[PDB]
Formats: sequence, structure tokens, C-alpha cells
Amino acid sequence: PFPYAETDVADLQARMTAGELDSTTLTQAYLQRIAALDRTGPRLHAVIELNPDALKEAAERDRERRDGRLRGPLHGIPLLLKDNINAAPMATSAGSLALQDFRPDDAYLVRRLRDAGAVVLGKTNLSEWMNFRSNNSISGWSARGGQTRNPYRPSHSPCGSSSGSAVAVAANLASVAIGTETDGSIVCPAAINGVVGLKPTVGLVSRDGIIPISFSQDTPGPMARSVADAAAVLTAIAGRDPADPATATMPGRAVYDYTARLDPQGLRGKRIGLLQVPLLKYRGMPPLIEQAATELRRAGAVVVPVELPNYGAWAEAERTLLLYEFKAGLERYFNTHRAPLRSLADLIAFNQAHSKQELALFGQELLVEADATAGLADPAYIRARSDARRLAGPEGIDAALAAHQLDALVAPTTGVAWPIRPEGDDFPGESYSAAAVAGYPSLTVPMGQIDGLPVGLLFMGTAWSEPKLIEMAYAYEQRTRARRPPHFDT
Repeated sequence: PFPYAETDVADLQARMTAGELDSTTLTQAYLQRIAALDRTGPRLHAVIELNPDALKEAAERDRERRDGRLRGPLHGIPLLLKDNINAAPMATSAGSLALQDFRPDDAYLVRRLRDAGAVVLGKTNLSEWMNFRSNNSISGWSARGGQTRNPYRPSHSPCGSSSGSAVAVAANLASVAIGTETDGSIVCPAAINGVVGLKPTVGLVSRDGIIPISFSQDTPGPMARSVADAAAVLTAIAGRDPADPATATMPGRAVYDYTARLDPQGLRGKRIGLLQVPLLKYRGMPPLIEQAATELRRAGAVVVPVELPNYGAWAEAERTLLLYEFKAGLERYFNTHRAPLRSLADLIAFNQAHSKQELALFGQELLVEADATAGLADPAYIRARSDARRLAGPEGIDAALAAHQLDALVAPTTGVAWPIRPEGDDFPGESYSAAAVAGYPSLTVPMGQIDGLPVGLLFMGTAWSEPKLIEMAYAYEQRTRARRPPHFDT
């Protein structure tokens, strides 16, 4: 029995405050569990690199605690970081062999987490290049990290690209983790691995020190077994950073503790739109989404059916903006952090020179396509960026919210995990693209399982609605508690 299985941040903090546990002992527990499950047994491959300073940091936090000098709710809490997020002295590789020895200084959000007292356990594997390398890619695979596996059923996909962070949290390999989303990359693997994932409004959390895809859509976000844990993490990482102009665009930026929004009455009087989307009829879904609507109502919410007409009509425009933004953003990142690659051409050339190890399972067609883009002054890009955002936000989520005076929209996040195959992902559908493309907050909470595989309930709101989304998600979670632990089905 793993003694800290399913234990919240608040409870770990309580055990430490009482002296029954400390950071060093807790960190040792996770390290030993990683040793037992990650590259042997079920071979989850969630962790791409351990932090050589993890135990040094744990010991520092415990020494501080013994002097009665705490940093807050995350003091001594071990967590994992997706390996597109800079954190010394580890590499930040995006899963690529080209960056296996590239060890840039801490990302802004990592500096914040460390000052908050969190212990960085290590980095987690991801779909190589945040799944922007090929349309034939296999989710959760990278050359440097191998194949991340779903702990519910290790033959099946963890989704991604925040694959290792989702898996690690679900399998109790750390307390909490950080992921990043461009479109789906937090909430998809969170849902698929039966955990909570929160993708904030773009700009709430700094993107500085993260290997980027999209200035318009990218955001880091917390991944955790519970909403309370996710809220604690968000409190620590939210804030303005002059390095990231997107964080200057937040109106009424105020010091805010999101754990104050953990109200079991948080759904009373709320109005929720149940999105009329194809995933409602996904095989096995109707009983779950029906039960979820019912539980929302039992918690005191009003739940009404709502359309988001032409859901996905931004797809073409989004693909275009991502290609352009990936080239421009990556090349800027490589320059800023003095990486050993400086261009997308360099990366493409590296991969061909290392084809046996990098290109054996699938190609790099999307890298090539992005590299072909003329740059950010192309009016085609400008129009695509503007169109995608307008369709998904003002004309999508906002129009639906306004027309029915709603606080949030909900839908099943995605379908269930699919077999890991050389052919690449057999993707079932999504309801998270609107929020990702709008740059608006979304949050997935476990709502049950189909055939023993987790499914999530996705909440979405307008820009800067995280406090309210968190209240509503928490109130839902507390009366359902639909997460079950994985048990590594064969």
C-alpha cells in the first residue's frame, strides 16, 4: 500500500505540520515509487529526468520548517514539471535528443514554485515537440523519454502532450504536476488519465522559459488528483511577468488565493450550459454525461442544453496560426536561451541526421510545414489568428454564455484512451478546442469511467473566470468523487 496515495496537498501539509511526515521522507517515498513503476513493472515512462537536487531541496524545506519558517501551502510539496518548462539543473528537451544536454535557467513559474516552497522532483515526458512534429505522431512518445503509458491500462494511450505529468499524478508519482496546453495538451491527458487539469486564460500565468508553440494559445497549468490541489498550484504560479507581454493584458490583476473558492455550495444558483456536441453520443458516454448533469442540478445549479453552432469552424485558421507561431516562437526561444539549435531548419536537419532514433516511428512533417511559413507579417497569418480567436471566443463561448445568461459551459472532455499503435493516435473527439483557441479558461474533472478507462467533465468560461470555474468544479467534484485509482489493467 502506498501510504500517500490519493492524499491532497492540504493533508500532506497537515501531516508535515504535525511532524508525522516531512519533505525529505515524502520525496523519498515518491522517488522509490518512481523506481518501482516508471522503467519497470508497468513501465509508465512518466519521468524523463529526475532532479539531482530534489533531496537537497527537500532537506532545505525541512530545515526551514524546523525553524518555524514556512513559505505557504506548497512548503515541502514535491511536484513534476513537463519537460518543455525550463528548470535548472535539469535539461529542458521537449523530448528531443537534440536538447538532451540543454539546461536553461528556471522558467518564471518555476521560480515562483520554488519560492513558494515546492520541491521539484524532476521533469516529465511529453509527446515530442508538444505533438507538433507530425500528424502521424503517437501521443506520449519521445526519442529521449520513450513511450509514456496510461496507468489504468498501460497498453493504452496517455494522450498528451502533457503525458507524463498526467500519468505521474494519476499514479501518485508526485503530489502535483505542471503541464502546458496549446490545444488539448493539459485537459486531454488529464481527462484520459482520470485527473484534474486546468488550462487558464492565456496571460494568467507567464509563458516565459517554456519551449513554445503559440504565443496566442500557449499556457502552463496545474495537473492534480483534486480541484483543491490544482487551485493551490494556480495560486502559486499566477502573476504578471514583464518578460511575457500576455500577462500585461489581464484587467484587474489582483493577489488571489484560489483555494478560497473551494466551496461545496459553489454550484448553488449557477447556470450551466450542457454543450450539444458529438461527444454526447460517444459510445458509453450518455449515462455518464446524463449523471453529471443530474449531479450538477443536485448541487443546486440550473443546467440547460446549449448549442455552440459550427463548433470547430476555427480549425483551419488555428492550424495556420500554429504553424506560423511555432516557427517564430521557437526560433526566438532558442535565441533567448542560447540553445544548441537556433532554427527550425537546424532541428529538421538534426532529426534527419538522427533518423534511426528520431524518425523511426513517424516523421516530422509539421516541422517542415511550419518552417515553410513566410513569417508573422504575412496577412494570411494575421487573418487566421484574428479569425480563430473571434470564432472561438466572442462568437463561440461568449455568444453561448451571453445568449443563455450562463456562468459556464460543460461537455465531456474527450473519449477514452485508445490502444498505443505504430499507426498513431485514433483520436475520438474533443470539446476543449474552443477554450484553447479562444485563450479562455477550461478545467476537466473526473466524471467516471467507460470500460475501466477515465472520462472527464470539462468546464469552460469566459476570460478570467477561473475563480468561478474552480468553485463550480469543486462543488461538482465533492459530491461525485468519480476519480478511482489506476490498477494497471492488462
